[PDB]
Amino acid sequence: RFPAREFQRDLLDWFARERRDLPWRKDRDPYKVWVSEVMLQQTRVETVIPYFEQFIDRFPTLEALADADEDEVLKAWEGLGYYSRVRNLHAAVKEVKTRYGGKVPDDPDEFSRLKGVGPYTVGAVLSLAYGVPEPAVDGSVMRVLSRLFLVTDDIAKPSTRKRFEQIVREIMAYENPGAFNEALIELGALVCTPRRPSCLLCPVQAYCQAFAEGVAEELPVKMKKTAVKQVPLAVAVLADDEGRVLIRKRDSTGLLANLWEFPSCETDDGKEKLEQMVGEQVELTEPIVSFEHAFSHLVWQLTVFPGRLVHGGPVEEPYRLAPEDELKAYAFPVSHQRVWREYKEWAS
DNA sequence: AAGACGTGGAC
DNA sequence: GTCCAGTCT
Ligand code: SF4
Ligand code: NA
Repeated sequence: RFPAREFQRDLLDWFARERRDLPWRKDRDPYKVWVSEVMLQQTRVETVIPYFEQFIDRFPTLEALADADEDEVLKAWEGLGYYSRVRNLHAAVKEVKTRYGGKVPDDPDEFSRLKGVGPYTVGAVLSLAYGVPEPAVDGSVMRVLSRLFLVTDDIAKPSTRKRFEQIVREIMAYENPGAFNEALIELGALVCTPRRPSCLLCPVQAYCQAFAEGVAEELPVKMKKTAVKQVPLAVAVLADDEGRVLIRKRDSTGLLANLWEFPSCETDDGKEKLEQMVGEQVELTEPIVSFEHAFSHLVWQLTVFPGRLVHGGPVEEPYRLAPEDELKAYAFPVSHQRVWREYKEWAS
């Protein structure tokens, strides 16, 4: 019982007028669409634009990305967040090069088989680049649809998303699915804002149940996030006579996977506990700073300890000896990028 | 299902 | 402080 064409025409017409000239919107190349869509996951547009430009300059084609070293891609993603995204993407393009020859699959099931690609990305990439009419329901669309159709379901349950996707199937403009999908996302970004929605400027105010009932400001429905754990972290900054610095690569599974870091222990006696780990030859000074750094699911409480490094053997993996002049090359998390900043300030 | 998984911007 | 900008497991 939806005036689908009336809603479609107003939304699609409004999108052509208000469409932002974003970098990934210069064309409909799947690789560039695929890169932008992954980057945009849980990340604001304004944050992504520069990463996308540097990334695409370093990796202009799917084959360039697949052919690149794992550490080269991680550096390009340095500071963007959720780094498993890029590791999954780097693997996914490698599969596309070998399995599909470098042509991004146009089949939803085939593309959804690739790593890091879920329901939104299949809809987004395939609807825009190839025209496949698969729904592209992100958090923004779920808010838009929860207001257009007054849905109280918790948008957290995967099932609630499934309903919205089925809604998109029926209201979609199968005529131009790609333009229909990105119109919802652009509407969610520009008009149906998370707070203080501008429903008077909305091209689809008439077709919106929530605005009629006056409760758009009270949607979407979502459970309050669980409180995060607090994790004390002791961090060692170690220098030898020649100014080289001890850094180590984190394991490829779990938190900040394959990122380089200054050696640390989750000391829940920091200086002693740091000094025990290293033995498996150096001594530490008193702390110089303590600062916090937030994750989605926990908070690090860091404390930086300067120290001197005496070489009694080869610096074996995962550790590596890095001159100060070479640290700029490795990819560090923002947390340990701040460890270094505070360390050099203290040196001054 | 719900926790793991980064970082930054706007309230 | 809160909320927001998906996929794997
Ligand atoms: S009328 Fe208001 S609630 Fe409805 S889609 Fe537009 S901005 Fe969102
Ligand atoms: Na997948």
